[PDB]
This record gives sequence, structure tokens and C-alpha cells, in this order.
Amino acid sequence: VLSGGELDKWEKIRLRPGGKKQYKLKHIVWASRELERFAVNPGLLETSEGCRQILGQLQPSLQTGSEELRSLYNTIAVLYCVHQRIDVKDTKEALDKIEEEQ
Amino acid sequence: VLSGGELDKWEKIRLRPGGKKQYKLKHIVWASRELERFAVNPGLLETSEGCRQILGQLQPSLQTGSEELRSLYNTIAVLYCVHQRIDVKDTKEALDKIEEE
RNA sequence: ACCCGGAUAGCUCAGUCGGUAGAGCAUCAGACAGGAAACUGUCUGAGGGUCCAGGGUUCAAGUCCCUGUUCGGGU
Ligand SMILES: [Mg+2]
Repeated sequence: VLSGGELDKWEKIRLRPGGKKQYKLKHIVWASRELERFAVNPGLLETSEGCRQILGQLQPSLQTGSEELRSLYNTIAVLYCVHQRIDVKDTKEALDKIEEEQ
Repeated sequence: VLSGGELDKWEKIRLRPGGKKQYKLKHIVWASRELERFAVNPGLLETSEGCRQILGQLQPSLQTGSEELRSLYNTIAVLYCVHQRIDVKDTKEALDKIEEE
């Protein structure tokens, strides 16, 4: 789902801006599982374009969505910046670079 | 109640194993205070034997004791390992080194 | 800008009188029933956290006080 060099990037990112907690492998695994429970092709995770399609498919449901959904949307955003080789240090930053594209 | 060199060790020990809080003087003071209310010589604190005597004297009362008592018993244990020059990094280790005997 | 409420296991959430934290799902391993078998079910165990960040009170803070960050809701 992620390359070798990308993992080392992934494992450097923090969940909260000032947090002392950062992403691990468990997040990717769990994300692919929850992707199927929502009737989505988990294969779309290993490409930057696949994530673009997923993120846009979930953008609307976010406003009315549950806390469990936003969490998923966030993890995919962070994972998108890694594929795009965009450098980010925490989830907030990832969401910002994704909104800058619009 | 404590020597100069022992203090430097005392104030390095952590209350909780991974805790970011460490022992200070207020703890030793507070322990001697609670000692007087129970009719015990606080002078027994500045000796390796004095703490050994207290710790064994309170072993029974522990099962039925208050939360504030456990606290006292622990603070005294740490104070014993410092007197004995036994190396400990937190209260937990002190309790372990006392049972290892 | 102001007021209110959240932040705790990979995720959603509980946590009582302050006294070092639990469940559900997820992940791993195992057991039992039916079945030659692939399999279809039922239960059990384990790992996994320092409780957003920084200070303060206290012998002792997830818990009480203040600040910052952040999310949602309201005016
Ligand atoms: Mg969470």
C-alpha cells in the first residue's frame, strides 16, 4: 500500500500539530479495512490519483458525517501528501495543502 | 534529615516510573509530619536502620490502611534506598528492591 | 470576536469521592461444535495509551485551576 521510502516519511508525521504522537503502520492497515466497510476499493490507496478520487468522494459527507468518518478522511489526506512527495509535519498541514489545491 | 550528597540523589528520583515529576524537600517534610501525628520519632529518618524499622512497623496496617498511608510507606521506602546508597530511578523500583531481599 | 462542549488504545467512546485507566469494533494467537475437506458459526486470551501541549494546586492529577493549540456547535 506504501513504498519503502514513503513509509519512513509517513512515520515522521504527527497526528496533532504540537503532538508527541505520530502515525504508524496500524493507521494504514486500519484505513484499508474501514475503506471496504464503506464499500470502497482499497486498491486506490497505493496511488496519488486513487486518493484524489477517494477524498473527493467523501468531501460532502464530512459536513454531516460522524467522528469516525472525519478520522478516515484525515488519514487519507496525509497519505495523499506522501504519494505526492509533499512535505508535511502533521495532519493539519496536510489538510491545508489539500485545500490549497481546492 | 538528609545529607547534601543524598539530596542530589533524592531530587533525581521520579514519583511514577515514567513520570515527569520528581521528589523534593516537601515530600520529606510531609512524611516526618505524618510521622509525628502517629507518635513516631522523626529522627529515625536520617538513618538507614531508622527507615528499615518504620517500614516493617507499617507492613501490617497496609492492607486496611488509607490511600494516604500507602503514600507515606512509599515515600519512606525511597528514602531508605537513598540512605543505603541503592540506585533507584522511581518509587516503583524502590518497592521492588525492598522485596528482592 | 465572544459563549458553550469535546481531545483518553489503530477507530468510536466510558472513566464515580483526586489515589498510575476500561468496553465495543479493528489487529494477532488459540479453543470448541458441525463437516472427509475447503468452510460455516460460537467463545476465550494477548498486544496496543501516558490521557493534545505548557504551567499551577496537592503527599498524589486523565480527574481540580489558568494559558496555548485544535475540532464541533451557538450568537
Ligand atoms: Mg481517537
